[PDB]
Amino acid sequence: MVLSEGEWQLVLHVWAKVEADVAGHGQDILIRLFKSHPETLEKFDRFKHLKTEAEMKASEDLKKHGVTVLTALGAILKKKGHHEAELKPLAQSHATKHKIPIKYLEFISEAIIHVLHSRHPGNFGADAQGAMNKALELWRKDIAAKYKELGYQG
Ligand code: HEM
Repeated sequence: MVLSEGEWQLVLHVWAKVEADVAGHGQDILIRLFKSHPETLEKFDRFKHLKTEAEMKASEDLKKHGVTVLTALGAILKKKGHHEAELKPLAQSHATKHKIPIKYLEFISEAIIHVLHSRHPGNFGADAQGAMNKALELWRKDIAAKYKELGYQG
């Protein structure tokens, strides 16, 4: 799979809006992930004690991590598919240290799409959402291939 330049433009256009408030978007996305698929929170020993959305919103540490997550993803998206170097450390830690199955990367992709759809309707219409999904599917495809090379393919 390969995105067209037009599709990358739709992806980077909405991401530029996300970048106006990376911490806010990171919070919304991680919270949406934990609420929609609670089992994913169990993978974070650092955050699994958080019981409610209120506690999650109040956690400065979770906000910091959300910034770290979206900044790493933004760097990958900005490579427009040429993300082999960026994917290596991410795939290694998530496959070997954190043990995050592809299914959970699908769940966070769903959360990212939900939050962008909610916050940026004008810049996240059907075509833009389709382009973002394509970019995230490409990332997941390549991450899954790297997982397999690393001995996890989970
Ligand atoms: C858009 C997808 C994601 C990105 C870009 C991402 C990025 C990162 C980054 C940059 C770090 C810090 C450095 C590292 O350990 O590699 C990290 C740590 C971690 N990630 Fe992810 N991650 C993603 C999805 C997930 C998901 C879905 C889970 C769990 C279901 C997960 C669980 C973890 C855990 C447990 C850590 C360590 C947290 C800590 O204790 O500090 N990640 N992630």
